[PDB]
Amino acid sequence: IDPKRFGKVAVLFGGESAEREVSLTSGRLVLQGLRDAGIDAHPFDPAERPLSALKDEGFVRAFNALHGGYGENGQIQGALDFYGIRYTGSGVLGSALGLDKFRTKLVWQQTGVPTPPFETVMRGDDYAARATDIVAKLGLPLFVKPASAVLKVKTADALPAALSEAATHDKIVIVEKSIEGGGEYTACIAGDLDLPLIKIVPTQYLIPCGLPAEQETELKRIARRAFDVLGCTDWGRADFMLDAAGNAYFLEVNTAPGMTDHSLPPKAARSIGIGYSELVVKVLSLTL
Amino acid sequence: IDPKRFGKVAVLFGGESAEREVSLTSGRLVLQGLRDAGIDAHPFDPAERPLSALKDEGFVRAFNALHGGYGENGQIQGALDFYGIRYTGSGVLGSALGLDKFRTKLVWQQTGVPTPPFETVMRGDDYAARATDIVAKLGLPLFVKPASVLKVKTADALPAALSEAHDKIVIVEKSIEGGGEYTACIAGDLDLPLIKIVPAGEFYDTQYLIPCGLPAEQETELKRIARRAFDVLGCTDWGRADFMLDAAGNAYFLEVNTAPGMTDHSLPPKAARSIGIGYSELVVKVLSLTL
Repeated sequence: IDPKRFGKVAVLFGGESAEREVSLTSGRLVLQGLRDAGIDAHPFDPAERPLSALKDEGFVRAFNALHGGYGENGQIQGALDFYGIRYTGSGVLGSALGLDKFRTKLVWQQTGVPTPPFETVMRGDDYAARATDIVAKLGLPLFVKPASAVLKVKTADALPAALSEAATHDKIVIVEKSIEGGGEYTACIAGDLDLPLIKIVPTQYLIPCGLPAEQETELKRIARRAFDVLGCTDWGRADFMLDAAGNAYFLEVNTAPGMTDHSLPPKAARSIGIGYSELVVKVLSLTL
Repeated sequence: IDPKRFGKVAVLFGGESAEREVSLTSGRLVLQGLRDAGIDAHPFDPAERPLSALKDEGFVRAFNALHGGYGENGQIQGALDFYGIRYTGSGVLGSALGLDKFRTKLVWQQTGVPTPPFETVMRGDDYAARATDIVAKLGLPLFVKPASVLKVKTADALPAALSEAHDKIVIVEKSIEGGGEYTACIAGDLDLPLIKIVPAGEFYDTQYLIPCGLPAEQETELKRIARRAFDVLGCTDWGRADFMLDAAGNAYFLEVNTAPGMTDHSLPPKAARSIGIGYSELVVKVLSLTL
């Protein structure tokens, strides 16, 4: 509680990625929220300030409010570790593995975390021949996702152009069975806060998620397992589908979620009476 | 080819790990080998120079001759990516996963790369009961190995072996008996031969033998599978994959190394020399993959 325990804090935000503008907003609010708590927090945009200034100006820890690019892929995590600066959320492995959808799914398959069945296609494959085999094996519809803009494919005839197009963006393309007839949900994770699931509606976000309490409790538990087996910690989201029968299938994790005053973790927290400042203090307190 | 194409090159070496002295040796030889090729290469010890100096003094790429610690685990790779400096070997995912035994083996199991069966101990649990059930499930001997090394030959000695420990997660791996231990060095498309690793007590200290002693057809197939074992973890371009054979010649991969030694007694220069590729050529080949 004593804000002095946090010492001098950098709020990392902005950056060089396509999500710079969202990160500017996140970081401004995180900054406000930490200062509201009396914490000695300062803005630090690594696209503008030398990263060596963190150590040189006596910064001891950072709230990472970057999104995309080096803020989320293990790169700035590795650099912060190298410089001795503590930081929020996941470390190098968890950040890098969380962004690799292919290897995230292999680890889930080996650890009992359910995930939709999928095939891979390599750049330079006979995409038409692969498409035929994959429809025979998985059925339709399918999502075609780069391994590290997702396309939904509803007919067999549309699949080869989708593979070819995805292969332009990644040497490896994931072709994943779509889970139909249920719903889409996300579990926000912030320490051991009991944040409610959020249902994602075909763009709109719904709390309560519409599920019975016992099912919600189990799904939050499995979602935390899905996150922790990839080496992620403390802060993020796990996205998943249910089918019509209520079986869960995990899609991906997010290790750098938004902190705009309407992004999902603040919404989930506000719904249980935890305000924005309290949420950011809680997340930062995990670095103590 | 044209040395000017590499621009200004840092050789990262030294560092702060327990293997600093081997890195010092490797880095001194790599530096000389790049210079002998006419490349504009300079020493850069990150334990002594600020990493900001790379970008500030106009370095465009680095040969990573660090071993262990931040040179191998993705930390310095992330920092270099952050600074826009190209570097040899694996990037952040491959480097961090190649040091994580638990997830390395899960990925190998899900992708058909053979690896010894294993159990995890959460410490955590009753080490006495886990030890009993692991011996039942796996057999003996076992290795107790960090998840993120002790060879145990009786069931009695395991609970204590577990007690000692990463921590929270312990790997208990079946030992592969009656064959040999081997390594496959990887350097771009060089067809580097396998090397047999022979413990000092079995050589009538540790000895490295080329040729590895296996028939050509088998060696060809093992080089291919070893490259796949390295590549499925996200590692690229430069490193080793280590494996055992049992008595019948079945292979089991044990681990990868993404920052291998470059002394005159290290494995990649020996594998390369045996196919007529000298040291200077090997370092230029590795660096060329950064173009």
